[PDB]
Amino acid sequence: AGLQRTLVLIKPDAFERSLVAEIMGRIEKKNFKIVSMKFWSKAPRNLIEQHYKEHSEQSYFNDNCDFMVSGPIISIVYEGTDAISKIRRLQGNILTPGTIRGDLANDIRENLIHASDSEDSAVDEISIWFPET
Amino acid sequence: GLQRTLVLIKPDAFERSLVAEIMGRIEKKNFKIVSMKFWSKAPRNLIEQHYKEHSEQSYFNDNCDFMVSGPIISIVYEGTDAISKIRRLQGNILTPGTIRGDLANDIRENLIHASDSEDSAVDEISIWFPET
Amino acid sequence: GLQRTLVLIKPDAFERSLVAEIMGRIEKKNFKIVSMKFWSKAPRNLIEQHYKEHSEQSYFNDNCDFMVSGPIISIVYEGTDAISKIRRLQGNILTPGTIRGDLANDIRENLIHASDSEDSAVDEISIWFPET
Amino acid sequence: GLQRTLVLIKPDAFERSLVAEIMGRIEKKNFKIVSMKFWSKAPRNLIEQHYKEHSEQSYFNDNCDFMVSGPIISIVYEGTDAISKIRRLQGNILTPGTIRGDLANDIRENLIHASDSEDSAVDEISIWFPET
Amino acid sequence: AGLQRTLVLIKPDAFERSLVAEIMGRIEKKNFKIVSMKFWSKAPRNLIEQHYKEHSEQSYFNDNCDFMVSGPIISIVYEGTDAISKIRRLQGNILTPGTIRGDLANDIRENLIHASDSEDSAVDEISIWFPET
Amino acid sequence: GLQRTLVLIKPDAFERSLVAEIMGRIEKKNFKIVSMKFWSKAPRNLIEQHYKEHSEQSYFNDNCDFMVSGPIISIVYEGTDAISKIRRLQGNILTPGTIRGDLANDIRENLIHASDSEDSAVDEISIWFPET
Ligand SMILES: O=c1ccn([C@H]2C[C@H](O)[C@@H](COP(=O)(O)OP(=O)(O)O)O2)c(=O)[nH]1
Ligand SMILES: O=c1ccn([C@H]2C[C@H](O)[C@@H](COP(=O)(O)OP(=O)(O)O)O2)c(=O)[nH]1
Ligand SMILES: O=c1ccn([C@H]2C[C@H](O)[C@@H](COP(=O)(O)OP(=O)(O)O)O2)c(=O)[nH]1
Ligand SMILES: O=c1ccn([C@H]2C[C@H](O)[C@@H](COP(=O)(O)OP(=O)(O)O)O2)c(=O)[nH]1
Ligand SMILES: O=c1ccn([C@H]2C[C@H](O)[C@@H](COP(=O)(O)OP(=O)(O)O)O2)c(=O)[nH]1
Ligand SMILES: O=c1ccn([C@H]2C[C@H](O)[C@@H](COP(=O)(O)OP(=O)(O)O)O2)c(=O)[nH]1
Ligand SMILES: [Mg+2]
Ligand SMILES: [Mg+2]
Ligand SMILES: [Mg+2]
Ligand SMILES: [Mg+2]
Ligand SMILES: [Mg+2]
Ligand SMILES: [Mg+2]
Repeated sequence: AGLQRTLVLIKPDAFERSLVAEIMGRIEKKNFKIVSMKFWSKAPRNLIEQHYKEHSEQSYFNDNCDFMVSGPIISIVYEGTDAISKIRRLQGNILTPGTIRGDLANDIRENLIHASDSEDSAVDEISIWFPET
Repeated sequence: GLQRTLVLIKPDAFERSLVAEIMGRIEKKNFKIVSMKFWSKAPRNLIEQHYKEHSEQSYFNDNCDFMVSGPIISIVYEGTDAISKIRRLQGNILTPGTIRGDLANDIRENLIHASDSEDSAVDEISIWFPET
Repeated sequence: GLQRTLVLIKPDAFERSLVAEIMGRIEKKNFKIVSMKFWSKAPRNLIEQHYKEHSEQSYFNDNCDFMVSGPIISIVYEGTDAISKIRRLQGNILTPGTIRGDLANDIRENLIHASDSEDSAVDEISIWFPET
Repeated sequence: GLQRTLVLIKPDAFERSLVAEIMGRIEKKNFKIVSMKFWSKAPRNLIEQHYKEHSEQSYFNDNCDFMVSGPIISIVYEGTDAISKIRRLQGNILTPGTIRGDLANDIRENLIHASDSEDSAVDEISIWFPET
Repeated sequence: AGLQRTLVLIKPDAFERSLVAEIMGRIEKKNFKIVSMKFWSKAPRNLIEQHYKEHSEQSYFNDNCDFMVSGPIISIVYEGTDAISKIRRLQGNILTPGTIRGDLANDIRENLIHASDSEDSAVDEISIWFPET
Repeated sequence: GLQRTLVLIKPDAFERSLVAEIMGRIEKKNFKIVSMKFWSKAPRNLIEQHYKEHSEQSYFNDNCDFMVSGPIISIVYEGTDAISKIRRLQGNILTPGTIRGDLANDIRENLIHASDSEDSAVDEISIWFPET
């Protein structure tokens, strides 16, 4: 059908601020289903760097990796109609109220959640976190 | 400008237990219930009249089938700028913050209907609440 | 044991915009709506029949007055052990966790009524939904 | 980096019991309370100062009367980009997802005030918390 | 009528955990109204010790005062029918789900909220926090 | 002081979309996740081990079939007095305020499992997370 899969990361600030269920709940409410899920008490920097490889040239690259390994993260593969972009809109940004980041986050770095932004990004990110493909 | 508008709560809302969730969003925006009917299964005729403008579209029959595949609630809501405001509340499955934006992800199963103009509002209210 | 029970949503619920809140608590416990009527103002007779057992109590008339001071919704709910479970959901204004426990604080204005026995449930359903 | 901004919770929030709902939205966005005062009734000259840029408008007097019709809370919030972020949270009655977009439907009774610039922020904070 | 007033403290853990609105919301929802309210970025130990004077002989007395001045608190005077005990039940305890402490707290000391437990306690506590009687 | 306890989120939670709702209640009580696994379908021998004390009961096989009818999540939670506090959170279908009391109404489809003793806790954690 229009069925898709996408990769979401719940970031360490979410655990810090006790917002894990709140975030997963918003995705659950829009009728997306968990296909795979993995809890990392601390992610290997290796995985983080791969995941953010497209960002390796940026000023914020290392500070961001630092944060991403500063506490637990959950990686989830979601599935549903048009999953990649719909879950991207749910994530939104810190400027737009009504989205996850819009309602709950206020920082350029500590922003609670990652979602794949394209078909190619999803395929690649899912592979990084669930290599057992 | 105080108006009235017609809302339908669709069978997917009952299936997924989103009924009160949906009504609550409209209630919290301060719109009031003027009349309301619960249909365990809506008469197919009523659904056909309701969606008449669409009779030529390819989705007409499938949509009718779905609209009759479970209960629905028909509600007349009152309030300032009600037709326009409740339409925004309804929203669409793309933009978060709305009923459809937060809770739906289908082109057919989208939880709620709301009139979109003064004319369709008058018409739909007469279809579901002829007692006027 | 699958049962049906009668619920009234009282005028204070409309006044304080707690309608969907109340219905949502029953919906989330997995009870289903079997029938439902919205009354902009309930006929005083219906209210008198409904509260007959209380006709001799000092609060009878004041209570009737309140019950007619705004809209109410009459609902028939279905589900396993529905009469007993929805009574617990209704609760009382003392113990938190229930509808009254969380949302009410009056001996008269207490948001919701729920049948309390198999007999009163049958009776009340006939008062509000005679079509049987 | 850090900014501070002035928020007013308006009397319609108390009347409609939405005070915690509004404060909660700003809290969930990680803004912190620096100062706060509850006014069972705000002195009229504070209200008039606060809206002084509006002194020539037709709605001026009526809005002041409304603002003095019940309790208000004045809060200084602190956080990154506080002024603009809280402005967007307030939003407007046409924009679902925001405070006014979800809970308000009036030109005047719109639940919340938030400063809209650095200068207005600085000035408004000194009106409500002149002890600084 | 049956009208009463009672004193509530929102404790420093509430600000720490971002649960201030959540707590005040539960009281607001049961139809109690704020009569006076005061924000303390940090309360004078003097006030805390008075407030907990009946506890001056206990092992936990000083550790508790320590915590009560470890961050902001809000003191509120609420009003409504039977306010003292109804708001006491709302507060509940860490063992009873459905109450504030029952749903949200898990510690003998860091327990989010105080509510007066009698007519005499209320009168005295209100006097401590809003001396302007 | 600290304890750890085993929680199972049952297939009815996935079917009814209450997974976040349940995890949220335990999160709001300040319990932390130590370990967690999602099982699209749990191997039947894990389920049977997990319920082994129940092997002679009449409901044994049927309950196992239910537990394998959809996804489940196994979580190790850590916090002060975790075992007993999470047990009370789970509660039962007769007790409003708890997970089962608010959201469940069945003898078997009751949303959540939580360990009920130190020994059962230790044993159940080793069934679902034997890597320790
Ligand atoms: O100035 C920045 C920009 C981004 N990031 C982090 C947060 C962000 O989530 C991630 C990827 O950056 P992006 O693609 O700009 O944001 P998004 O995650 O919204 O795609 O890098 C920073 O730490 N600082
Ligand atoms: O391709 C489609 C388009 C629409 N519909 C249904 C869903 C929609 O709610 C109804 C009316 O369609 P619309 O007027 O395009 O949508 P709306 O209800 O958003 O005005 O028809 C379909 O089943 N398939
Ligand atoms: O002193 C009273 C007692 C009761 N009632 C009203 C509220 C109540 O909902 C209704 C029926 O009374 P009940 O059977 O004692 O309460 P419940 O509805 O909890 O069974 O009468 C009063 O107005 N005053
Ligand atoms: O026609 C109007 C316009 C505004 N106001 C009130 C409500 C508003 O909150 C306040 C200030 O007006 P504004 O700056 O236009 O609105 P905002 O508060 O969104 O900046 O004056 C009215 O009563 N009538
Ligand atoms: O062992 C204890 C007991 C109490 N307290 C603190 C928390 C409590 O809120 C306050 C007053 O004690 P209480 O009267 O036993 O509890 P409550 O506040 O529930 O009345 O003292 C502790 O720090 N440790
Ligand atoms: O008659 C029964 C009793 C129990 N069970 C299932 C549901 C229950 O969660 C599990 C274990 O039973 P229990 O220990 O009595 O319930 P709990 O999980 O509350 O300890 O077995 C049934 O299917 N039928
Ligand atoms: Mg990106
Ligand atoms: Mg249309
Ligand atoms: Mg009775
Ligand atoms: Mg302005
Ligand atoms: Mg005490
Ligand atoms: Mg057991």
